[PDB]
Amino acid sequence: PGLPPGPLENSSAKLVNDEAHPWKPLRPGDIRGPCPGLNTLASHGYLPRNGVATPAQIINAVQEGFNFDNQAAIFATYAAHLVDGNLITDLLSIGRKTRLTGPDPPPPASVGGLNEHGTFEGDASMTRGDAFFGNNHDFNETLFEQLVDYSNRFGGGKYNLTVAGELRFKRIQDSIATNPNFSFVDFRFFTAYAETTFPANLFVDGRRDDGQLDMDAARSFFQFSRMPDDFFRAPSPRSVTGVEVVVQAHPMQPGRNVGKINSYTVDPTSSDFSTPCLMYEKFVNITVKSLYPNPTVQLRKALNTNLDFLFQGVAAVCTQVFPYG
Ligand code: HEM
Ligand SMILES: *[C@@H]1O[C@H](CO)[C@@H](O)[C@H](O)[C@H]1NC(C)=O
Ligand SMILES: *[C@@H]1O[C@H](CO)[C@@H](O)[C@H](O)[C@H]1NC(C)=O
Ligand SMILES: *[C@@H]1O[C@H](CO)[C@@H](O)[C@H](O)[C@H]1NC(C)=O
Ligand SMILES: [Mg+2]
Repeated sequence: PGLPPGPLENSSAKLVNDEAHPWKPLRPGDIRGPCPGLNTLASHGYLPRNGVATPAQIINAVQEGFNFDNQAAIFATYAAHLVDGNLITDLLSIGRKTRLTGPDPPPPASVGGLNEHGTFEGDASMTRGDAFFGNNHDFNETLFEQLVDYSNRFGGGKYNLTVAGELRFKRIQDSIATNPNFSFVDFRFFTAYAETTFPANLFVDGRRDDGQLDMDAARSFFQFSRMPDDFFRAPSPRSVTGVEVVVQAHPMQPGRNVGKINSYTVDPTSSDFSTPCLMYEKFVNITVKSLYPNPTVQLRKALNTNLDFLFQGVAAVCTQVFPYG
């Protein structure tokens, strides 16, 4: 494993849809997944265009192409790699499971790519459906039209944090009413709120950086993995700034439906925004450990290295935990 890249030496706004990074359509076999950010980076060649990359490639791409901040890039990338990537080959698919990540570790590890439900990906996504409905990764036109509708009703036609606050809650209520397996606890509880800020913070041209995303740009990223022509990245590093506005609109407790629709039951063992270090500890002690309960020597070494890297991204002042000693 390579060391996590450091922050950008020069984090100014600049043209990122440039001659060295043209958009190209998918070739047969090219993988795209539930993340429009990574999808766009792959479709512009900031990441390998086949959608399989190393963690260091992913961190460099999100920083260079979008100005995602270093700590957020490290946390998200190593969390995804630990639960969805191949720790021996250092490869992660940004979408479906593929033999391109190499020989698989033993069960119960899945190495299922970012499409794997319940590890990183989860319910109440904005433009992707819940896994229970058949497809947790492809762009959904009905769901995007609802994002456009909420942008028209709360953002004057643009997506901003006010729209994020309303749409986030709508998608939660929709999942409670229709997905008997809806889960909204721990890691997904955090990412569901965080990801609603990214279109306002990172898909808005950095020469404006006004938090107002137009629907042409929104469709370009969410559906076609394509930067607008002449797109300038954000003018400074960021990730979740403004997530407080989304939470404040409709504060929620972590929980899940319990096998039936309209059965949302709070989980008092879940972490929440008052316990960010618990989210990290449960991710390592329960999610990662459940995939790798008794690893052999080479896997244990790779796990420990990637867990050290994950810890570098932990933003709360937290204590590191060591599931393999
Ligand atoms: C740094 C590494 C990253 C990783 C590992 C990652 C991974 C993911 C995954 C697995 C999802 C699916 C969560 C869900 O079920 O909705 C997701 C969603 C999302 N990501 Fe990323 N991502 C990263 C960076 C970024 C960046 C840099 C951007 C923007 C420039 C971005 C924008 C988004 C958005 C907007 C969503 C929500 C999609 C939706 O709900 O319709 N991500 N990401
Ligand atoms: C998209 O989402 C809508 C609304 O949840 C759902 O009815 C539909 O089956 C999904 N799939 C496609 C391919 O549109
Ligand atoms: C979103 O846009 C609406 C309409 O322009 C505005 O009232 C609201 O303050 C905006 N929210 C932001 C910028 O967070
Ligand atoms: C995680 O495991 C460590 C021991 O490795 C323990 O000290 C810590 O309390 C655990 N955290 C949880 C279960 O949240
Ligand atoms: Mg999802």
